[PDB]
Amino acid sequence: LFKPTHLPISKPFHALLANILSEHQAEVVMNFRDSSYSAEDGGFHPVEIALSQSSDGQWCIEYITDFAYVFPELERCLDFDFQRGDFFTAYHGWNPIVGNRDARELYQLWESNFLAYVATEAFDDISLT
Repeated sequence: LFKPTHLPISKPFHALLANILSEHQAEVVMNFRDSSYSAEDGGFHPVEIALSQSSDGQWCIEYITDFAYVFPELERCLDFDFQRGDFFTAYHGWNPIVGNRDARELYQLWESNFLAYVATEAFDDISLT
């Protein structure tokens, strides 16, 4: 139903995505928010994920962005941009994803964390647009 990218996106992550699509279905942007998250209380970083519906029928993950407070505003914190083939961190800057090992480990850790947060209902506000 989703395929494919150069990062090891998990079956559980596809299942989360798949679930939220059809839950709403009965080009798309998902937002995950912890309404309590503040600049010096902490909480869980908001996450945005973008998907578009392919020509052949199956969905494509466009990008994944995790935002955090950095006078504080929300800045991209981690970004995995599949459309463009780049990832971002405030430390790493922009680097290509393909055969890149920092990208892989960073993504696996990010995704394991995010899936834990979701499964324990860390986000009181999940919207689809």
